[PDB]
Parts: sequence; C-alpha cells; structure tokens
Amino acid sequence: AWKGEVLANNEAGQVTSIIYNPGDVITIVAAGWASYGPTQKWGPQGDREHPDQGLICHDAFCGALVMKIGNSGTIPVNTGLFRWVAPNNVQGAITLIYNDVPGTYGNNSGSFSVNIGKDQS
Amino acid sequence: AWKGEVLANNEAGQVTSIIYNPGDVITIVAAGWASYGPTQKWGPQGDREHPDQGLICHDAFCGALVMKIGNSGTIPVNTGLFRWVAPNNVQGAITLIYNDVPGTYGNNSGSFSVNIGKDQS
Amino acid sequence: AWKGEVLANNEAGQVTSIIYNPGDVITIVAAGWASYGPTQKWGPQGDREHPDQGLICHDAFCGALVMKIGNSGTIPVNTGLFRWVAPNNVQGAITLIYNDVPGTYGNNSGSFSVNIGKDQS
Amino acid sequence: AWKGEVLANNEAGQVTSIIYNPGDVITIVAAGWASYGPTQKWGPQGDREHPDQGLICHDAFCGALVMKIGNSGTIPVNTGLFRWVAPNNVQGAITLIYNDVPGTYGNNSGSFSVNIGKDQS
Ligand SMILES: Cc1ccc(C(=O)c2cc(O)c(O)c([N+](=O)[O-])c2)cc1
Ligand SMILES: Cc1ccc(C(=O)c2cc(O)c(O)c([N+](=O)[O-])c2)cc1
Ligand SMILES: Cc1ccc(C(=O)c2cc(O)c(O)c([N+](=O)[O-])c2)cc1
Ligand SMILES: Cc1ccc(C(=O)c2cc(O)c(O)c([N+](=O)[O-])c2)cc1
Ligand SMILES: Cc1ccc(C(=O)c2cc(O)c(O)c([N+](=O)[O-])c2)cc1
Ligand SMILES: Cc1ccc(C(=O)c2cc(O)c(O)c([N+](=O)[O-])c2)cc1
Ligand SMILES: [Ca+2]
Ligand SMILES: [Ca+2]
Ligand SMILES: [Ca+2]
Ligand SMILES: [Ca+2]
Repeated sequence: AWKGEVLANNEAGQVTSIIYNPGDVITIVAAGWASYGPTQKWGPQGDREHPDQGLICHDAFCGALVMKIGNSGTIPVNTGLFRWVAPNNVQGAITLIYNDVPGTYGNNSGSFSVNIGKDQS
Repeated sequence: AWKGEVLANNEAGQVTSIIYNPGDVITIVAAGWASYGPTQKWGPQGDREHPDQGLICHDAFCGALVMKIGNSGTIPVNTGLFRWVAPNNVQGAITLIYNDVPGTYGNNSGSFSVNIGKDQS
Repeated sequence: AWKGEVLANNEAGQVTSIIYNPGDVITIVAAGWASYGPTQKWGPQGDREHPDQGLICHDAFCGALVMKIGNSGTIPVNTGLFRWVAPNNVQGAITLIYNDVPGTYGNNSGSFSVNIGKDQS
Repeated sequence: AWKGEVLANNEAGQVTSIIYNPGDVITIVAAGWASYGPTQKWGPQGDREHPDQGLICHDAFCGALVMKIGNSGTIPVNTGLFRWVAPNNVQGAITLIYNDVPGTYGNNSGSFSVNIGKDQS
C-alpha cells in the first residue's frame, strides 16, 4: 500500500507508488484539514459554499482531494473510495491533488494524510 | 462488507453487519454532509470550531463520525480507518454514531454514507 | 495468517492460531509429501487407490489433509481452499489433521507445510 | 479472479485472464488428478519418483503444475502459491502448463482445477 501527505500548496500534486492497472480494485482513505487561502480549514470534501472560479476538478468542491490516473482528467476522491474500479482505458500512476484554481496554490496551507491500497480481485 | 447510512439525528447509532473479532483488520470510508443543528453542514470530521459541551466522544469534533465496538467507549472514525486493528479485549458488533451532546439529536439533519470491510489478515 | 507443519504421525493434529468466525473467508494452501505407512509418499490429496474404511474423514482419501473448526466433524482440505466460507454452522480454532484410521498413526511419516490466511470480506 | 481447468494433454498450456503486473500479490490453489502416460494419476506436485530429464520445468516433478508469466521461463506452481510476489522481473498473462517432456503430451490424461486471485497489496 501507499501512505503519504498531499500538501494543499502542491499544484503539480503528489505522485504515489500506486500504478493502477486494468482490473485493479483500490481503496483510498483521506483525512486532515487544509485551506485554499482563507483563515479557516476544510476536510477532504472541501468548501461546499465556495464558488468554482476555474477549479482543476469541476466535480468536487474547492479544497477537495482529487486524483489523476496516468493521462486521465481529474477524478474526485474527497474522503476516499471503497473497492473502486476505474473506467475502460484509465491506467497508470495515481497522483493526488488539492482542488484549486491554477496559479492560486501559493496561499494554500495544510495537507491531507492519505492511504491507498489494492484490494483482492 | 457493510454499506449503509448513518443519520445525524439517530442518537442510538446505526448497527452494522460487522462483528469485530480478535485479529480482524478493518477499513472504513465515510462520506457526506450533516449538521448538529445549524444551517451549515460539515463532513465526517465535524466542526473543528464548535466547543465540546458534553459530546459522546471527547476525541472528535461535534458532528464527527464515531463508533462503538460491542461494550467499548466511543472511538473516533472521522473520514475512515485504513487497515485498523482494535485494542485487546475490544470485540463485537460495530455501531456507527454521529457525535453530539446526549438529548440534542432532535435538531440534527443529513447523514453519512459509510462502507466497512474486513481486510486480509 | 498462520504457517506451519502438520505431521502425518500426529493423531491429535496441529491446532493453529486461526479462529474461524461466522462470515470469515479463508484461503489454505498445503504442500509436501507424507505416508500412512507404505514406502511411497503422497501429496495432500492422499492416495486415490486406498479403500475408504475407518478413516477419520470419509469425504477424502487416506493420506489427505483434513481439518476441524472448533469441535466440528472433519472437513476435507486436500491441496487447499480458495476464498472459502463454511457452508455449515462451525466456529473456533482450525486444527489440521492427516487422514488415517484411528490407532494407525504410529507408522506414518512426512508432513505437509500449510499456509492459512483470512481473506477480505 | 480466474477459475478453470488445465488439461495434462495440452502442450501449449491454458492461458488465463490474469495479467501479472509488478507488485501484484497472487494466490493459486490447484487440485485434481492427471497422468503423463501411466495408468496411475498424480496430484499437482506430480511424481516425485520420475527422473528430471527433458521436462519443461527442471525445478518441479514430472506431472506437476507449472506456469509462465508473459514470455518467462517455467515457474513451479505445484499445489499453489500463497500470497506470492514474483522474485524475478516478470510481467504479463499467466499461462498454466502440465510439466512433461516436449512432444510427449499426447499420452497424457486428466486435468487440474485451478483458482487464481490477486490479493490485497
Ligand atoms: C475569477 C477569480 C477571482 C478571484 C480569484 C482568487 O483570488 C482566488 C484565489 C485563491 O487562492 C483561490 O484558492 C481561489 N479559489 O479557490 O477560487 C480564488 C480567482 C478567480
Ligand atoms: C451547555 C450547553 C449549552 C447549549 C447546548 C445546546 O443548545 C446544543 C444543542 C445542540 O443541538 C447541539 O448539537 C449542541 N452541541 O453540539 O454542543 C449544543 C448544549 C449544552
Ligand atoms: C506399511 C503399510 C501401512 C498401511 C497399509 C494399508 O493402508 C493397508 C494395509 C492392509 O493390510 C490392507 O489390507 C489394506 N487394504 O485393504 O487396503 C491397506 C499397508 C502397508
Ligand atoms: C482390516 C484393515 C484393513 C485396512 C486397514 C488400513 O487401512 C490401514 C491403514 C493404515 O494407515 C495403517 O497404518 C494400517 N496398518 O499398518 O495396519 C492399516 C486397517 C485394517
Ligand atoms: C505410458 C508411459 C508414459 C510415460 C512413461 C515414462 O515417463 C517413462 C518411460 C520410459 O521408457 C522411461 O525409460 C522412463 N524413465 O526412464 O524414467 C520413464 C512410462 C510409461
Ligand atoms: C529416453 C527417454 C526417457 C524418458 C522419457 C520420459 O520421461 C517420458 C515422458 C513422458 O511423458 C512420456 O509420455 C514418455 N513416453 O511415453 O515415451 C516418456 C522419454 C525418453
Ligand atoms: Ca488558493
Ligand atoms: Ca444537535
Ligand atoms: Ca498408518
Ligand atoms: Ca507423456
């Protein structure tokens, strides 16, 4: 399995040790408190009240945890995924990213602690 | 595995199908939005700003997800637990509970969607 | 998980650390060479040519690996069990036993090397 | 997971649906009765009394179950593999094969029933 920190200010995202292959089943658990700028913190589901002003993922709130798998678009993670299977032709290294507007990561703070494992299949 | 809803207004908590036995390894993923009363919602980590005025679990925020295993005290769950093992002499049915002050559940709303599975061991 | 040897000459069998609980999924893999008395040795399926009379397990060949769960009757194991759930109401420690006629274990020789693990469930 | 039969008389072996990828943990359980020509049958460990000459796998007995991962050399399987990680740099489809001398498969008979699954990792 993989365990590590995803910094909210890391615009390129945190590459994991997990290479998602066809057929794989994965489980993700994400925890902790982070900010996209304000003097408040939100969990891995982000800020349900903040407008989307050009987020890297339009299917999750500002300040949410998302991922890319190889060459994929952003996929919501939020608090995690339980025994999850990717779409046809989605494969490669999993990168975890804090959901924010491109070029606005410099004022972000905090992190999420994330676990990923491959399940039985 | 078990999947189900934990209602924020359910003071007795939601009993699951998971009977935790000595040696078991479990994974929990919790998601969603709930309130302990106010016209705002919080995720399974609850409200980090709200004081503890007699919460059923003093190790988690008001509005967080917690659990009991058989005859145990409350144990924080928050967003989930990854490949977790219980203390010596903690065993029995897992019950999931919204963290609030006893007798104050009537104004709560929303729910968490929760998955629990037993891992390889 | 558990790994150990089951001696063919051990009439009482080898009690393991694995406690089979309701709902558990287990995998067993057994290997090696043993005899119920002749100079030949057989694997964990035993001797398909030997008559069935007086064996501790009528549903496996003489020289096969079998088990008990708690105080159950004998259950065939043979080369192993893949992601197995008990079809009967059984609970308790797994004991591994060589299948032979009671009182005839003293001329037996060799052993099986066995792995047991609990699977995801 | 994959379940199927490996015929002893099939020199090319049975290609499975399981693609072994770097880091995968697999479990294999094999059962049944087969012959490399004689009237006797043996289990998936084969015949411990048969000489080693000309077999497709020098590290297993004649009549044993072996495999290839992609275009690898033969790898012993015997009764199975418990939570196994490839110790060598191998990737690709698992092919299951009966261990015999090339060109001598036509007098073989019987089969092994095999389960393969990917384990948690
Ligand atoms: C149209 C517009 C106007 C103001 C901003 C803006 O200032 C801003 C700055 C951030 O650090 C930030 O994290 C976000 N966000 O999440 O939406 C917005 C961004 C876009
Ligand atoms: C000492 C005191 C004063 C006011 C209240 C109180 O009114 C209250 C009511 C709730 O529904 C509720 O969910 C909580 N809480 O989470 O703390 C407090 C509770 C205790
Ligand atoms: C050394 C040894 C140990 C066990 C056996 C053995 O299993 C055996 C011995 C007998 O006298 C017999 O009549 C039969 N039978 O009827 O199949 C089996 C045979 C030899
Ligand atoms: C009448 C009769 C027929 C078959 C057996 C018999 O099956 C048997 C099995 C053994 O493992 C064993 O060790 C021996 N023995 O050495 O005598 C006999 C035992 C008795
Ligand atoms: C029907 C059949 C099929 C295969 C065998 C067999 O494997 C065999 C045949 C031989 O002529 C021989 O010399 C040896 N050897 O040296 O061990 C083995 C024996 C019989
Ligand atoms: C010189 C020599 C010695 C041993 C073998 C031999 O091992 C063998 C193996 C077979 O599976 C088989 O089917 C046969 N056959 O029937 O001839 C022979 C083959 C050739
Ligand atoms: Ca920002
Ligand atoms: Ca309340
Ligand atoms: Ca005997
Ligand atoms: Ca042959």
